[PDB]
Amino acid sequence: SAEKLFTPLKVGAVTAPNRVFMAPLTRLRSIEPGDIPTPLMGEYYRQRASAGLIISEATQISAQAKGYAGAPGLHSPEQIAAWKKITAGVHAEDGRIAVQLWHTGRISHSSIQPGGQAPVSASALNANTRTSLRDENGNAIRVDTTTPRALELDEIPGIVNDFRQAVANAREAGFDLVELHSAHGYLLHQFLSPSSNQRTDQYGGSVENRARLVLEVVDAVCNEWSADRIGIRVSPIGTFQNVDNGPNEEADALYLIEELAKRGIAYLHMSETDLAGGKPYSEAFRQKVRERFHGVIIGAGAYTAEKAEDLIGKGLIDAVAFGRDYIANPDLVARLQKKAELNPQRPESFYGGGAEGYTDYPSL
Ligand SMILES: Cc1cc2nc3c(=O)[nH]c(=O)nc-3n(C[C@H](O)[C@H](O)[C@H](O)COP(=O)(O)O)c2cc1C
Repeated sequence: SAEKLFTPLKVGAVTAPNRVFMAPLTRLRSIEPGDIPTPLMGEYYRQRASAGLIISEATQISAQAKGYAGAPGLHSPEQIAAWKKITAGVHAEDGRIAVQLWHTGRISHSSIQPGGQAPVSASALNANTRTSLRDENGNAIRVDTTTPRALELDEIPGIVNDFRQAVANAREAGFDLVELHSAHGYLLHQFLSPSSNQRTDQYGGSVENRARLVLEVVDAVCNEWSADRIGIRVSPIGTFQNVDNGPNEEADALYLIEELAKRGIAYLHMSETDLAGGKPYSEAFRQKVRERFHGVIIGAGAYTAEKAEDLIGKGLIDAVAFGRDYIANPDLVARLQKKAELNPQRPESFYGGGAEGYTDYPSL
C-alpha cells in the first residue's frame, strides 16, 4: 500500500492522482517517411494511462531536430493529427500525458537531416558516439554521429521559435503539459555544458551565457502557452552522451534552477544519472534544489518505490518517474500499490521493432 506514492499531486494546470510517473522513453517505432506516431504507439500509451502522469518519448520540434530514425515529430500536420488520437486515447482512460520536446543537436546523422546535411550544435565538435538509424528492412541499427555545424548567432532565434511553435502544436494536439528536453547531451544540454560549448559569443563561456538559450526557450514557451503547462528535464550532475557538466556542475545547476524558478513553471524533472553509473545526489544538494524551485520536483534514475517514498517523505521530491519498469509493466501503479511482482524486462526490444516487447507486457 505504501504511504504517499499513491496520493494526489497538483502539477501545474493538472492534478495527478498518484506520484508514480512514466518517464519519457524513446522506443523508435514511428512511421517513416513522416516520423508519424502510430496506432500501435497509441495502444502502448493507453495501456499505461493509470500513471499519475505519462511523459512521452522525446519528440522532434522540427525536422532539423531529428537525430534518431523512428523518433516522432510534432511539427507537421500529419504528426499533429496522429498525436491527437494518442492523447485522446489516454484521456479516454482518464490519464494525463505530457510531450517531451527535443532537438538532438549533434547526436544525429546527416542521412536523416533535411537535405542530408550536417546536424547543428553549439560548436563544431563531434559527439564521438552513435545514434540509431534504420536499415533497408526497417530494423534499428547503430551509426557513428556526424560532426555538427556550429549554429550561427542569427540562427538561434529560429531555434527558439521552433520550440515555441512545437508547444503551440502540442497544445492543439491535446497534450496536458510539455517537457523541454534539456538533458542527456541533446541540443539544450550541448549549450549548457562547457565541454560541448566553446562559443565566444553570448551563448558560450559563463554559466549565464551557457544557460541563455534554454532560458530564452523557457520564456518563449511560457508566453506561447502558460507557465503552468511547462515542465523541463535536466541532467545537471554527471556525464551523459559524452557531454560533461563542467567542473562547477553543482553551482551551475543551482544557478539554472533559480532562473527556472523565476518563470513559475509546472515542474523540474531531474534525471539523476544516465543508464551507466553515476554519483548519487546528496540530501544536501537535494535540499538546495528544493529551496530554489517552487513547483513540482520529479526524481528519476534507477528509483525503487522505497527510495521514492523515502525522498517524498523527506519533502525533497514530489514524484518519481520510472522508465524501464514502465516499459515492462503497463499497470505499474497497481503493481506497486499491491506489492505485486513485475514482468521481467526484455531490453533487446526497447528500441525499434513492433508490438513484441512493446504492447506485449501483460497487466495483472
Ligand atoms: C529505452 C529507453 C529510452 C529512453 N528515452 C528517453 C527519452 O526519450 N527522453 C529522456 O529524457 N530520457 C530517456 N530515457 C531515460 C529514462 O527517462 C529514465 O530516466 C531512465 O531509464 C532511468 O530510469 P529507470 O531506471 O526507471 O529506467 C530512456 C531510457 C531507456 C531505457
